[PDB]
Amino acid sequence: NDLTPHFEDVQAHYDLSDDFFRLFLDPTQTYSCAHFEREDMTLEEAQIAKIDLALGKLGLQPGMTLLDIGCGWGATMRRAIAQYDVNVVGLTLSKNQAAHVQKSFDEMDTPRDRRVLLAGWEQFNEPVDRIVSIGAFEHFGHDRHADFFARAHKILPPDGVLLLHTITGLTRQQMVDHGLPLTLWLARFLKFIATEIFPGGQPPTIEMVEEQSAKTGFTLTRRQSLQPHYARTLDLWAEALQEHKSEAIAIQSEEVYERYMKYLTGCAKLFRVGYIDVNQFTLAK
Ligand SMILES: Nc1ncnc2c1ncn2[C@@H]1O[C@H](CSCC[C@H](N)C(=O)O)[C@@H](O)[C@H]1O
Ligand SMILES: CCCCCCCCCCCCCCCC[N+](C)(C)C
Repeated sequence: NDLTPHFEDVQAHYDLSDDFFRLFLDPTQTYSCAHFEREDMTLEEAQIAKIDLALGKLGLQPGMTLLDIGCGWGATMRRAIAQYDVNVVGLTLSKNQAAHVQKSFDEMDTPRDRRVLLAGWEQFNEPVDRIVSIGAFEHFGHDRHADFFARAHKILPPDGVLLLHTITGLTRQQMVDHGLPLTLWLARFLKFIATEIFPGGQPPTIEMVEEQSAKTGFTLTRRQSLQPHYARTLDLWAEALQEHKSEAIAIQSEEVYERYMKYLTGCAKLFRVGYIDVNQFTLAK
């Protein structure tokens, strides 16, 4: 009981319009920090790289069941099937993403089991072999971190692994350590994000993830930062949207166009300056 998913807040963003998101996301519609392993790698190649990077840390074996909490448009799961031959289960609070993932699953010609549920992790209690979550944690809310890890720990096998990929904000002290000032623009931009882009969005700090996951019984076998990659990922998304300005205005409006350009370019500065980080936490039971 209780802890019912924050559908409205999350949907206010991801259910805007698939057509709109298609204007700037790479073809796989991955919506999270990419990983440019080769300097001249395209956004799609870098997104696939980030996918494989996360998946390869799980120790996936044929026949296992992989749970993707906050699966987005399903590229990660579809890639997990082809590259690791595992069955997949995806959770998302986005109606458009659920419909899209389902459709894409139907069009796949694989024997592996695959389904997507319009539900939060808080509503999922099925046993699974491994868990991947990329860019979803930031939406969970600090007040639910503890319960999140408890559930992940509960549904994973005794030697299960959780790959938690999430944006992390520097503590106030870390910012001071890095000589990053608390400017009016920063506070203003953050309020903007929370008000017009990601309501309910509360990125954790690094220590929050470590401490909370440790309390549950997870061991952090590795934390890997992709900070420099997000600024670039963000620039590419911003540029694509800008290249589709007229299409964006047609599908939505100039207001929405400008809102997203403001959000995309603004965040690119956050990572570029270093106010925000993005990390992959390999958590083992
Ligand atoms: N409590 C919750 N339970 C399950 N999914 C959640 C959630 N809060 C947010 N999400 C999901 O997390 C995703 C954030 S967007 C990231 C999508 C995908 N993992 C990718 O990397 O491209 C959305 O699919 C959103 O619906
Ligand atoms: C690309 C998004 C960058 C957000 C940077 C930090 C801004 C302030 C905190 C907002 C928290 C919400 C994060 C939602 C992340 C959603 N996506 C995974 C799809 C990018």
